Amino acid sequence: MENFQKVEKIGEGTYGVVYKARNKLTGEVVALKKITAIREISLLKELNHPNIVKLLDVIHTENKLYLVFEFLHQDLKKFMDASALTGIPLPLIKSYLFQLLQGLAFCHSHRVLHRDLKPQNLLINTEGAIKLADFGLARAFGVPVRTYTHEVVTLWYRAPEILLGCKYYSTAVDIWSLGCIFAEMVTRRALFPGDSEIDQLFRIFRTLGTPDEVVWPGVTSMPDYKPSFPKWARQDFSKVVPPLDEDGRSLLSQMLHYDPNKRISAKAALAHPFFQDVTKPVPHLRL
Ligand SMILES: Fc1ccccc1-c1cn2ccnc2c(NCc2cccnc2)n1
Repeated sequence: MENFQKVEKIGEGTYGVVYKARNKLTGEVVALKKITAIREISLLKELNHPNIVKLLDVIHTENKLYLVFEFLHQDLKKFMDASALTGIPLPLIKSYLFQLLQGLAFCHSHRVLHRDLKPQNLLINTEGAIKLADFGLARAFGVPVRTYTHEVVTLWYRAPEILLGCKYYSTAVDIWSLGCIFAEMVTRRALFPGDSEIDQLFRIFRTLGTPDEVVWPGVTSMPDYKPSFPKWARQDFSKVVPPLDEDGRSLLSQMLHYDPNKRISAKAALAHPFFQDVTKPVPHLRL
């Protein structure tokens, strides 16, 4: 750590504080996150891709763990809050979604899941790029109910299989989270802002219909499934994400399929017609 000068506190992450810091040597500006785990994290150093925030180094000393990351200037949560009045233009939403799917496709091809995607871990730059932060940390350290600062870990983007107690969820969980984020960028409101596990599940059910054996073979056997769940009818996506076009609604619908085995993969999503006219606009960032 004596190699880094702290510039400012960025925030409190899931596992520890995150600081903007300067390498007293290279003068490089980085993000420093103050946190079997060592081996898992160490593997992440080679999982490099333009849409994945680079893990520069791991420092383990005095039994304390610091992760040194590539620094980006803003996160998607802040960008969305800042774009509230007018919304993020569709072409930028499309570019972001396309880039995030590329990041997922890459990680998923290596059998590495993120597991806790949310706007706070999607970082953006002035060039129009967006990158996934904290990839792989959930498997390395787990996902707590509350952060080290006691802040509640959001449930809003959690896939239904996780909520229903699946022990061995798949890469499909990240596709669900990203679909939730896609909807939120379009409508300027979180899709399923649950404030407890059952509220999160019931919010999903009220919009997508209570899952049954027809749409999700095996659902009724899942550990936390209860036959006493209320049976709500599915809503049309035209009501859920106006004014998204049919291509976007079609893709969203596939990213939010209940059955994880049938939910679209990141690779398949990249080929969806919605991306026919994708471009890479520059966001307006006031740093
Ligand atoms: F530059 C980075 C590299 C790796 C992780 C986060 C950042 C990073 C850099 N940032 C610069 C401005 N805002 C952020 C930001 N916000 C997300 C956030 C909020 C609270 C706690 N943790 C993250 N994260």
